[PDB]
Amino acid sequence: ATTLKEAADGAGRDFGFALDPNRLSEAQYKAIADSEFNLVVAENAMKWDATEPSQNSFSFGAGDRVASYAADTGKELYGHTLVWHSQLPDWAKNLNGSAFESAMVNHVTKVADHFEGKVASWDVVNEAFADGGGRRQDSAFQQKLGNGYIETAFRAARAADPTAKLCINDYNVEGINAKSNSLYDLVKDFKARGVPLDCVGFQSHLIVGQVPGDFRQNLQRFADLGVDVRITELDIRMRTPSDATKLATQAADYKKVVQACMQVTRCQGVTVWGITDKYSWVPDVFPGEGAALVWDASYAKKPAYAAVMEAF
Repeated sequence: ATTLKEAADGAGRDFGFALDPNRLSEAQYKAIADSEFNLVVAENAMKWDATEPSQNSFSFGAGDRVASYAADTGKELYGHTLVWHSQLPDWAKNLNGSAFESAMVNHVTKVADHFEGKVASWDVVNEAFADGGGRRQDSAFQQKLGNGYIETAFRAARAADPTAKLCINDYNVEGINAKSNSLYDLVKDFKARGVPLDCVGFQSHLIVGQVPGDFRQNLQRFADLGVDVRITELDIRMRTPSDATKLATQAADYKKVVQACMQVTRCQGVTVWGITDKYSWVPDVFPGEGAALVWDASYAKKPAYAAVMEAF
């Protein structure tokens, strides 16, 4: 296979990337985007603030731009994301109880309905759990609606789009711990009670050299629940600058993550959170860290590239 797309295709898996529509006008970006991936997700175009900036006033331009790109290039489209505490416009954080619940179901209904038949899978609820187990406390959704909002969101979504795979996504749930254990409990319950839920995504925003040794095991127990699992926002950061050893260990980490997926028959594939290091979100959140992606700031393939390819 000359490309990761070919490597992923032959393995019958998705290998996607987080698209920023505004960069399709940069020749090298588009070239890599068209050649190496078979799945695409909007980095920001499909979030609450980008879609409903004012109550009941939807803006689908950027979202449609990403969906058009997927359709024109023949890539699978992954939807990100319906319900998420971050990037919630102020009007929403300003509604209470009932009023707030209607805004939520309505937002879930419109966005899902608008992309029906285009979006194959949706991150219906993103980051619901707290690190260390339990529910996220700083979530407006949790605070105003309590524990039942997750269920409301998924039922509203299945009803607006009867065939999209509905997933719950989170980070720091890659290995067995109190957070993934709480997630495990939720899936098991939903499944048993018949709540529509089809897949579980593991963000995998990892640190170089610190890839969970029980990643495969964790993935596997979730699949056993009769649900599909996917690696959703993969990037393995390091303290900048990088160097031979760091790149070499990062390459090794990328290989481990992809192999973990390849070993669980129900792992749909992996989506990396971007294409090039120059546009990576990492430096803006984790000051001092970076060099997390498969391509450097000069669109040069890093050792991780051949790693991913060997893993598939």
